[PDB]
Amino acid sequence: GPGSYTGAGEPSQADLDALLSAVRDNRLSIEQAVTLLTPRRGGGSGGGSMDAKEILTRFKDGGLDRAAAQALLAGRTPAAAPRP
Repeated sequence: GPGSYTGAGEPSQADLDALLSAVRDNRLSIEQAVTLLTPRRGGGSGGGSMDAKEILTRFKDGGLDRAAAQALLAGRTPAAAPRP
């Protein structure tokens, strides 16, 4: 982890869901939600270079689900129950 203090771990839904409600309600900007994140370089599956700017732009337009927005900002794949 970072510095002499370490223990920073991985980003939580408790950090993301608080920020995403403010941009969903148009209190918070796309550019501000990228600068307050400290963006990851990539992760998950498919095209790995999925940037926070594109994630917030699609989430605010309604082209991305809240679960997918949280997953891609955290640097992982989203999940659902595999029903018949």
